[PDB]
Amino acid sequence: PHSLFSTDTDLTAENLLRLPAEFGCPVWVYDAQIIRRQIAALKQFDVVRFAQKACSNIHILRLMREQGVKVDSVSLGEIERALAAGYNPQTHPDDIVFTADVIDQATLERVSELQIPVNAGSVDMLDQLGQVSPGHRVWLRVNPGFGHGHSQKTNTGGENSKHGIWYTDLPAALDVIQRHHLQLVGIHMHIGSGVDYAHLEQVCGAMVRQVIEFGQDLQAISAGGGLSVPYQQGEEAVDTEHYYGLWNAAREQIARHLGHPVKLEIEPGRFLVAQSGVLITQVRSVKQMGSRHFVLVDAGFNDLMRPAMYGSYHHISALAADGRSLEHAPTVETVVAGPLCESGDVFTQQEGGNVETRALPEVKAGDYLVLHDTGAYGASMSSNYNSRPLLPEVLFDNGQARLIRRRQTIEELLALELL
Amino acid sequence: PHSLFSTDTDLTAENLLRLPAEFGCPVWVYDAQIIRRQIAALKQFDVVRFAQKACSNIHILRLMREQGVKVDSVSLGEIERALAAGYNPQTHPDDIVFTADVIDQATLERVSELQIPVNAGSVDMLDQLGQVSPGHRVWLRVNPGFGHGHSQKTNTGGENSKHGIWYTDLPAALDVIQRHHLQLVGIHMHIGSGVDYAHLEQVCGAMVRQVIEFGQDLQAISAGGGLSVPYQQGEEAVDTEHYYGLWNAAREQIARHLGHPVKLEIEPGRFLVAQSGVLITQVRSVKQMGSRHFVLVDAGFNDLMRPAMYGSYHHISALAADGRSLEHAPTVETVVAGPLCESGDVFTQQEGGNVETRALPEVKAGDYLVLHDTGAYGASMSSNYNSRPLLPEVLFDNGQARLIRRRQTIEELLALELL
Ligand SMILES: *Cc1c(COP(=O)(O)O)cnc(C)c1O
Ligand SMILES: *Cc1c(COP(=O)(O)O)cnc(C)c1O
Ligand SMILES: N[C@@H](CCCC[NH3+])C(=O)O
Ligand SMILES: N[C@@H](CCCC[NH3+])C(=O)O
Repeated sequence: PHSLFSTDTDLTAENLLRLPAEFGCPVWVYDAQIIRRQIAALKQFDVVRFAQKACSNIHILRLMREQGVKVDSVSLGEIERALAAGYNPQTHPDDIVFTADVIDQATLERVSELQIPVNAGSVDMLDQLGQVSPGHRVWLRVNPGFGHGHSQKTNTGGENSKHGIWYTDLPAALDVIQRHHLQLVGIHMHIGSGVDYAHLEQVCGAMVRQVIEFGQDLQAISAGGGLSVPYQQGEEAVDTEHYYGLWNAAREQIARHLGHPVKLEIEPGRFLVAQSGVLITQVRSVKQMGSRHFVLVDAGFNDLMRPAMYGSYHHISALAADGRSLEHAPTVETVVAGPLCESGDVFTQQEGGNVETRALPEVKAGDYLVLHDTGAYGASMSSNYNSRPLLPEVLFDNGQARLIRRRQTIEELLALELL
Repeated sequence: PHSLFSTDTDLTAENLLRLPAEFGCPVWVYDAQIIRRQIAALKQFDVVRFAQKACSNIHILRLMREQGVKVDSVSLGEIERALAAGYNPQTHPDDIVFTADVIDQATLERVSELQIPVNAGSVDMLDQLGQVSPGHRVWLRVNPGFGHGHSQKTNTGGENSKHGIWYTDLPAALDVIQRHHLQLVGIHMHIGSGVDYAHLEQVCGAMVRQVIEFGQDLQAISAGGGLSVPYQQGEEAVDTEHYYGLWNAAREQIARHLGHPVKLEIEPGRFLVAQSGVLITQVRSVKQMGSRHFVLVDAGFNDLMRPAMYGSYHHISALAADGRSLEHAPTVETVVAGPLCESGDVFTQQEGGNVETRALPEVKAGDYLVLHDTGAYGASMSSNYNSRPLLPEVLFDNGQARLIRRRQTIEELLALELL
């Protein structure tokens, strides 16, 4: 992550300390210039299609669109978000793609009505779309027979994944395409390689193989997402030129097979937005539990779910309430936890649930903690567990912080029940 | 769980098949008479205080109150929910207790204003309350030095838990009580024993020991929650008389020490409400992935989080769309998964993430699946991940189904961003 004192960005110690007083706490903060920087790193690709499930605020989608980035929707709600951010299927038919393994009635009606291209991840879904919208423009998401990581576990590919059309089911997919006269626009894979370039080349090689074997004309291919970001000190950042090298080479073999140019999309979520965001939360209780030193804040797993759900590491900094630097202060092994009435509400824990400590300055109630690199799958995963409201979101653009989401209210949630 | 054909309750195969057509899908369904039955099983206790974080709908809180059950709030949102359900601190001061390890400014103002008794789980929180509301009526949540289950992991007790005042910090708690003239109402523990009666007796014994050592007068003690329910075929249900035997014995030793009657609360969440609820979801895509048979529905981990988060088992039944019984139909080992664009969106997985199968009738798109025993920590944990809206909730009371929560809308979530 970034240092709050080194800061070239707007995410400095001084800027962050003042935010809670103005906008409330806890609160999500993003730096627009960090998103623009991530977008620029993928300028070689023909299309950068943001996976908006990583960070869906409509103002951040507007910023993507401003920069020429298109958008992937995985639900009806995300379609409406893309439309509110100014994407427009009537004038630009490929600015929104609807991607999923399933499609429901309302979404079928919406994609048919607006003619939003559909990336189908199951043969059934392709058939349901085709039956109500003959000749629809589609993509095929293919599961190439393998995923990433432990392969017994829930996966983005392989047999223990729900995602995409199994590669040997392609002929049946073609029958459905032919039955409803569907128009094949492209073939897509989303597996995710991070910085494992050998794995990435297997995905690239599988796309070439499968596209060529399928033997259908198409206009584009997609590399999917899965670019990693270094959440921890010293980890390696993605080399985008290397990603481009490998996927462009795959696109070129395909284009040569087809006898015409083939567009190349990349569909990052995390890479574009993770490092741009932080979460500011106030220390409320500090206590000793046997040999553990506990620091409890006012944000919990309903706000940032990653650590509780996956054991995700997020760098943590402390900000003194009075503003004195804690840059060189002595540290104490600290367990950081939330306000929820649930045992799993601990930000410093490993995959599997083991509690762990973090070297941190010795804060007191009133001080703040900053959780770094929460731009991706932070606010987007939030829940209302413990009847806690969606937090406010703030966007920095060259020194100026602006509210891009107001705090949700308990009244708005009760309105659902006061019928 | 219950059989959809054996059904004495309203949760039958016929009743459930019709619900989605009337109220939408997916949808949470509860049977009021099952909650009343669970409440009746704890009639020996002086007070049954519902942990509303297990199932917070205000109509279900109203039903609790109707039955003489009081309520525990763990956030400001839950306080407002209790007030909307008709609980009233002005006339009945102990009908709502605010319980947590942390307290924020807005909650401090609300509990001071309404004089809602506070169950403090950190010395800092007790001090913050006392400073703004001298003489407030409080409980002390004590961590007795041990939890339940793997003790390296995030816990309800022990040193790897954020919950409650460490038992050796009691003297400091007393200093704070004395400084602000706080009025000690009771002492509480929430560890959770399920059907492990030997562990339960350790908790009971710790409460006696700690209350007597602390040496302060009080009016009540609480056993906390943690009564288990048998999610799987053949598991053992709680013996409430056994729970009462052990806690009443602890209450009696304490009452004898104090020289006057001491009230006994129990604070169940899951036990009261889990088996009363189901989740109905439609099959949308059925596919073969290598050697796995996948059945994807329209509800996902944002709706029911348990399996993805913990590997929780929830019984699954299938309902044919045309209504023919699938009671004796042949089964196929099936992996059941959701619509989300996330690999972890699989309902049939073990703790740790391993995909597993479930013997189920061979459904097709259009058929429905029922997830059993989702009354507790189902709707209450829901999120808006993938821009998916909170689901509708339906309450059965003697054969009649009524809407107790309308489906949230994407417009209501966008209203937070259209400033
Ligand atoms: C989540 C998702 C992505 C984004 O994945 P990241 O790791 O955030 O880049 C891209 N494409 C699809 C189809 C997805 O579901
Ligand atoms: C969650 C919680 C409960 C309820 O636990 P269950 O297992 O659902 O009975 C009771 N008391 C407190 C203080 C809680 O946080
Ligand atoms: N959410 C947890 C319940 C924790 C309750 C602790 N008070 C579960 O579903 O098992
Ligand atoms: N929620 C997951 C991201 C999954 C993205 C898959 N398209 C995480 O925070 O790591």
